[PDB]
Amino acid sequence: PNNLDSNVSQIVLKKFLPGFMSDLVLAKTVDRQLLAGEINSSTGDSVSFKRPH
Amino acid sequence: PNNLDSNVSQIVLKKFLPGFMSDLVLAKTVDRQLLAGEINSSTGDSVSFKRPH
Repeated sequence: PNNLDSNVSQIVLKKFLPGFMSDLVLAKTVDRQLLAGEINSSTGDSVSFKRPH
Repeated sequence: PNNLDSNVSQIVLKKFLPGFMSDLVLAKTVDRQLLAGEINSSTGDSVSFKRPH
């Protein structure tokens, strides 16, 4: 009987399978444009808006 | 009593009756691109891919 398996090597191909993933729906729908760029270096770490009368 | 059976011959026409079939839907819809060509004579009897992190 032949024994060949030291002739060859155990190969890990360079490819990845797919992972799982998740949906981002809250981010898209909350308010975006109102707080954009408002907290910056002149502001310190918070800022405020006005409640109605 | 005429005896005519040597006058004619037993014919088998050249046509076949239709036979039963089956369909291949699993081979069509699993993956092929990935594993194609990857087991060859440098490989031995098996090959490995990479789980994502």
